[PDB]
Amino acid sequence: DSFIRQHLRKLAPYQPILPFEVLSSRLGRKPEDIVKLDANENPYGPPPEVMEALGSIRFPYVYPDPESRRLRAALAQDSGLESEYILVGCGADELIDLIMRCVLDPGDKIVDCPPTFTMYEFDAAVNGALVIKVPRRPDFSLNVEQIIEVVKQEKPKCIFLTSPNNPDGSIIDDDDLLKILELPILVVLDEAYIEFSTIESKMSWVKKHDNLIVLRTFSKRAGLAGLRVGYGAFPLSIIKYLWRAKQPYNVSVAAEISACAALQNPTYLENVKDALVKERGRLFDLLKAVPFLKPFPSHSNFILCEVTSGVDPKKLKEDLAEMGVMIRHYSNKELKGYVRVSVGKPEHTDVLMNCISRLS
Amino acid sequence: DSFIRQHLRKLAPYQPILPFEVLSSRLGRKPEDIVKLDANENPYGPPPEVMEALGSIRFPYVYPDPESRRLRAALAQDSGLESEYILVGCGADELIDLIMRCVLDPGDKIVDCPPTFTMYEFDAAVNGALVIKVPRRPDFSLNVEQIIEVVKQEKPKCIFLTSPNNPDGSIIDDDDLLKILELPILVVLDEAYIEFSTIESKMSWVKKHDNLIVLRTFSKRAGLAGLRVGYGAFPLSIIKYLWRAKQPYNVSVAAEISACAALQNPTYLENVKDALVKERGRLFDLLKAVPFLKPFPSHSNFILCEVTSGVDPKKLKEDLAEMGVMIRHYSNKELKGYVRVSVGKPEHTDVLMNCISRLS
Ligand code: NA
Ligand code: NA
Repeated sequence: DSFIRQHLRKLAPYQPILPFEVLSSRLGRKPEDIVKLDANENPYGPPPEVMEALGSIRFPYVYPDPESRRLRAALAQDSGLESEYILVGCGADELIDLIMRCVLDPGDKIVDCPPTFTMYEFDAAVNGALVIKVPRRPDFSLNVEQIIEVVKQEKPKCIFLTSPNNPDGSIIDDDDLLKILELPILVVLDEAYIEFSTIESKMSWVKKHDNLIVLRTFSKRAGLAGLRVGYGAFPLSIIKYLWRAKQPYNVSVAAEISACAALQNPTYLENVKDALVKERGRLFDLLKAVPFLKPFPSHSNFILCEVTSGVDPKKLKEDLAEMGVMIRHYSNKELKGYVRVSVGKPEHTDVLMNCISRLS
Repeated sequence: DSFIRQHLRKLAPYQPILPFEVLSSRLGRKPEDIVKLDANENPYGPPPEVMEALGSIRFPYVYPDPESRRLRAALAQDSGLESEYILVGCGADELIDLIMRCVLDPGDKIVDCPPTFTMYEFDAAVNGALVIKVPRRPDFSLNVEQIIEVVKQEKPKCIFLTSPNNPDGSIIDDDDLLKILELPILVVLDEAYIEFSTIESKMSWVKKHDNLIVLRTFSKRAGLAGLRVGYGAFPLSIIKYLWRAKQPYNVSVAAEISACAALQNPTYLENVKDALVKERGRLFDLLKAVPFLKPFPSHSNFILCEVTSGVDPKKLKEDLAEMGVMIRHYSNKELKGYVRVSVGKPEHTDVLMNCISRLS
């Protein structure tokens, strides 16, 4: 006997990560003495305009703009896409869930391509949808032929596709995306890490494909993960319904103000992106030399390593955490054989390699 | 054709209110010269500790605590209820929707007692639930006998009950609430405005009633509407399921930091509440003298007026907006005959009354 819906009674929970203040208690270290490479956060922080704006919020006691129109105007200029195509969310996480709750009736089907962002499987479960897993190949590329086959057989309503992918950082070729867009399915391209690549954003494609959505975030390159602000490009025929169903005030005044302030400093954003891309190469080479790690090529701000040579990947992550360095390990069957190392400052890499050298 | 779920194609949108920056552009007035009494916001703002904390956020680039445990510890101290019973939301709005998402399959029934908070109807529609209406009496009291009868007839899953109610401010007495708690239904008591009354919060009652949830907010008395932080008390048998389905990071770092900072100044919170309660009495007497307004007694930070004597309520609100004063009008059938006036500073009341005189 419970008021809870049946499909939620055995829901597998999401496995989130924990911030510095909580880690400090668990690890017995001050925050400045913890190297945190488990959530793809930008260790340089956001542009200095952000903390100046956050400290001078004029109307914290007034509800935010339900249309986030100031930020959407800035995103229209930034992206080259008109503001009528743009929604802002409490993170891109809000938009992932919003799409599912507006498109998937209970029992509808969604395609997922693991190993990938585990939020898609979680959100599908919360929304009562049924996941069709079409695994990526060993090089993390999409199996386009099998996607076509399952779409024909089972008529799923949507597919989420990360590029650069989390957790390996590989990109989806234009021709693969175009082949999938020919299918009668809603395609959600998640460009959370696109700024770390030389590939252009496909936001503009939504004007030519009424079955494409493109999602973006301020949480990674822009250094605003704590403030919860993301956005996306949507076809006009979809966005009109999403506006009606979207919660009025999930995008806070701090979120809108911080994102607008970050966009005032393109030089800072480019410089921190370039520093992280440079360190990614140095980190890759250092990890490759470790005998029990096999890193994969990446276009993001993280490097995935297969853990080899009989080394226990979970124990590796736990041992490193005890030494003060956090990397990411997932328990999902598709991911548990890897660890994912975010790119930080050069000194963060140096601490990680020092800790690796003292293992066992 | 459309990817959007069928039930959302006919969805009536929520009617939100708009912040000072948007009103300034629409009305052609500086924010200083707009008197904003339409959203129950606290014009004094939050305690000074809030701006000091927001300007010194250490980790804006790091995800927030998915468990909001620091704030929950502070709320345990404030409420006398252990932290295991407490969830924090991106506003109480998040918790209202979370409860419905977790309890209502499409077609499940929810009881509503209008005239009341229109977010319950909106969220029921977004979630695909069926509303069972039991209107309040003309004095805004619940028709308890009719609730009992309709629960037997329709077998609903839950009921939301606001006290002090929005939009009139009346309280639900203990005898009536206990009678409803005897029913086989989940009862959600919305205490958004309880601090403006002399009635104690019923958060502690969740320990003796596993079909009671009590919701609260920082948006009103505490002056944090823009930061999006609310909370509630939940039975342990329910909260374990809600934790699993709750989005991991909707409560931002700014929300948790600002709420914790506000709780550090109970003197300020009490003083601003007392100033607003004092002005509520002055406003009530002034509105009562207006020949075409009939105010209702209130325990909140707003006063509802029936618009009488043939005066158009919508035109009244629009005429006042053209003079620089915003009050609340709803198009809903049960609400369109009234206007709702929030309690502000004394000077705000004085501007309102000047504008009312200019329409008489
Ligand atoms: Na190696
Ligand atoms: Na009167």
